Amino acid sequence: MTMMDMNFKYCHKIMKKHSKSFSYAFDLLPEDQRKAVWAIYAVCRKIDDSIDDIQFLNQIKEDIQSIEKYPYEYHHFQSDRRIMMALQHVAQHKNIAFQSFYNLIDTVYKDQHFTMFETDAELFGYCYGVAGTVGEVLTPILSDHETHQTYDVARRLGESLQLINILRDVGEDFENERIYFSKQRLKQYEVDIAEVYQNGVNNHYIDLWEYYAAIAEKDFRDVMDQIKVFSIEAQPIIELAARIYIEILDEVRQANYTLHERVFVEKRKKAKLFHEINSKY
Ligand SMILES: CC(C)=CCC/C(C)=C\CNCCN[C@H]1[C@@H]2C[C@H]3C[C@@H](C2)C[C@@H]1C3
Ligand SMILES: [Mg+2]
Repeated sequence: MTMMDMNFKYCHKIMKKHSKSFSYAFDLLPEDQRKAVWAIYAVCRKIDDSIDDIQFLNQIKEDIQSIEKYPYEYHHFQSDRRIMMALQHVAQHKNIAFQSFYNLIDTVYKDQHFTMFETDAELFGYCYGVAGTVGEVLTPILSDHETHQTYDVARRLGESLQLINILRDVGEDFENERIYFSKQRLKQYEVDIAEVYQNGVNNHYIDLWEYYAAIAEKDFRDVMDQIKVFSIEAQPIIELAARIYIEILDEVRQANYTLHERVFVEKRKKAKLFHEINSKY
């Protein structure tokens, strides 16, 4: 094991720790591609966590800026050195959309003084900053020749996964004093998340939840229809990652939309999905 390997293996640990699903899918990529993904994932995970004040965040940001400006110089990274070395090594061979990390970093900064979304258009803006940006950074890894269509599809996939994540985590987020459903849509469907956390699901809530789930499902179908924008090796894997995340919607439904635990797709169910897709390819 060279030193860079240990850097990547650390990246890998972070990704697996955070997301059993994406790990399960993206570890199936060829070596070169999966290691790039681990590294991009780890950076983004670290940015997601950096607050816990903004000092570590500013350090990650400066690290990323050094890499962009001086891809081939040795840096003394201020933040997490194993992660940034791996990102640097990625950027020496692929085209990183640096503005997409900055967009993510700005969104994390802002989430500091979070106030509920007035409308869905703000909510979908947040899904872009926290996740669409991530799909954009991955685009060169996952496709042979990047065009605007490839970015578009990857950005939609990211935003959709983010919205599914929001749908899974309503109760956990409410505990951490966050609600991501828009005020407009909460008022329209007659829902009060505090009330629902207290007394359980009713029909208004289910209707509201299902309004957003149908958006997530439509976007997912639109992505699957355009899956050819990606490299042949990544196609089945992106289809796996998406199907696994999507299934989360059916898990929520089966737990009657509970606000009191995180539902999950069993590892054994992941393997079933892989089989179904492996055999279409
Ligand atoms: C797999 C494609 C195309 C995009 C990624 C999908 C996606 C960013 C999130 C969905 N699951 C929650 C992850 N939210 C993201 C933010 C917080 C963690 C660190 C960064 C920023 C990456 C993700 C985890
Ligand atoms: Mg966040």
